[PDB]
Amino acid sequence: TNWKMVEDRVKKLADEFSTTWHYDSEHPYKTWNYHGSYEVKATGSASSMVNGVVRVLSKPWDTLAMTDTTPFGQQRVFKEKVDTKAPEPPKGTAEVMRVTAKWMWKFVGRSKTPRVCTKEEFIAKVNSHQNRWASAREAVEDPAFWEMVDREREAHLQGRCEMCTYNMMGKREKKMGEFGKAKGSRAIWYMWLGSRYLEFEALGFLNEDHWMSRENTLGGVEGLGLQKLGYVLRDIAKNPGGLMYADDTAGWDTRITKADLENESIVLEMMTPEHRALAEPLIKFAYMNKVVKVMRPGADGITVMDVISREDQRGSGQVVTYALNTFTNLCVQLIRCMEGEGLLKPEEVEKLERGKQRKIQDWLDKNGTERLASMAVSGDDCVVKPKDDRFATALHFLNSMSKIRKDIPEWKQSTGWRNWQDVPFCSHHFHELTMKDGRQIVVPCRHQDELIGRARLSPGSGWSLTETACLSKAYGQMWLLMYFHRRDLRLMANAICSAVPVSWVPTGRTTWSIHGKGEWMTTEDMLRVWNRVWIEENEHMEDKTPVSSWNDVPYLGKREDSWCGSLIGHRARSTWAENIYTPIMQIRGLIGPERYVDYMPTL
Ligand SMILES: [Zn+2]
Ligand SMILES: [Zn+2]
Repeated sequence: TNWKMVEDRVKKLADEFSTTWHYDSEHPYKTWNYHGSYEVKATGSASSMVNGVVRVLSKPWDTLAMTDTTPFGQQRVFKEKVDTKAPEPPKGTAEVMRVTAKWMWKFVGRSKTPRVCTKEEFIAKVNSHQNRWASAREAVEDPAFWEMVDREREAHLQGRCEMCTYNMMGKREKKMGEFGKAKGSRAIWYMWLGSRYLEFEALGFLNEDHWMSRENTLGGVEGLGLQKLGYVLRDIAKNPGGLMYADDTAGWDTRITKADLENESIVLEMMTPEHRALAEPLIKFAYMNKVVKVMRPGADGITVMDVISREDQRGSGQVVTYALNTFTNLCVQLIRCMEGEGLLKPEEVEKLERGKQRKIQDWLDKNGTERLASMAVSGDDCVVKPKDDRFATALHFLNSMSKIRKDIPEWKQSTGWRNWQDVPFCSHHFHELTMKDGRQIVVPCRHQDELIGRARLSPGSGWSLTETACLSKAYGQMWLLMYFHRRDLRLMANAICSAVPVSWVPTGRTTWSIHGKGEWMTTEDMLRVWNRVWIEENEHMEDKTPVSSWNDVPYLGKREDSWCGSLIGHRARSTWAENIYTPIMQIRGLIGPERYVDYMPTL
């Protein structure tokens, strides 16, 4: 019965594709109300090409379905993950969420004030990493494009919305898990570029002004690269409290309740009316009443496009998806801390006690800063060090908020970690190492099979040798900067760089995490970049003496490296390393004549 909100958007699609627009009574949508369907050509594929460069240089890992833009792929993820409704919080829980959100918004806005983002900033982003136009940069250079933005912006000021419709492109696996980089059914969403700017214009200040940064929220890690994250966990462990907990919420984006949207939407109260006049219509029309285009398999070998709507979820493609998820997750963990400390009873979920609203405010006013400082929240990933170990059994308000934990019974006690180095965070754990010179360094680490698996695969077909070589070099230089402590990766990274020409600039996408800042994507010597990253820019390195050679860069212990998937000690690797020059030359022959550098002697 939300037809009025989504009336204009559906009709525009229906009118534009009226020659094929129709109604399909056999649609499988359950939690989405279905409007109509029109025919489209099949877009995308399920072909994941193997990286020949990485393949020949990782022969022992030959023993070691990924990204489905196919219309069959889009429907499968929608049927299993997207098409669901998270239960709304009860009355008592909602007040707790509302009080926490108000306190957090006032806290995160203590020094920063909301502002409107200009098109010049948006033009800066598109130039720095389509139906009529064929390029994003070409569109922003067209005055006709900005007219479409203006007319749609005028509609928002008039209380209307016509073009802010989402596109369900398909699936992109969330994690690289068991092996081969295959885990997670994450849904990727695309939206029109004009709507992207209007969203950026109204809510871009959350990202551009770093509202979720650690110096602002005290619990967020926004803007911190993977190198900085390790020291954060060690610093949290220095604080008093109990064990460290890192619980994943299964389908977090699909479990964003309508109360969560409302609680995040009270930032408009901190904005100027002129700014609110632009942001208020957008949140109501784009987030709170979505219009989504999904391809569905059809009969006679034809593909069809559906138009549907809902009210609650998070689009996962919203420009402030990460920032809003960090805000709500920080609120969720703070609420669970209150239940663990006895402030919130399991019965107060249905109805809060008499004075337990100002008392919650009192607890946040006193313990909010201290509790947040012992948290590390990146989107839906979280690490919390609570006051005591009663936090493990404080599952009532957590499950009431539909933030059900992943791969665990609903009411089974959560288990914490005794050593901060074992705590998972952003698909990584962190090891503490002592260098040859005696200095200590905290490094990110994850199972080696996951790292090799993603490099071996390339998105789509039609890859040239030059393109797939630069992507391989990007993986190799990334390994040297982040995973230098892994013996197999360091040897394999040099092998790629020895096989790939020196002058070639690395390209491609080697990481999906927002914490991958791509310092490895330069042609500068990685040893020089390594000194800048881990010594010069390292706030936890008082002694700024630079490292003079790669041999001074430490490895993990053979016990800790073997535990995390290294193939040292196996006969297969011993042969692989001894004869590593043979695969290097084969790639050089295939590429052709060029200038190269041999990096094996540096090992
Ligand atoms: Zn709109
Ligand atoms: Zn490890």
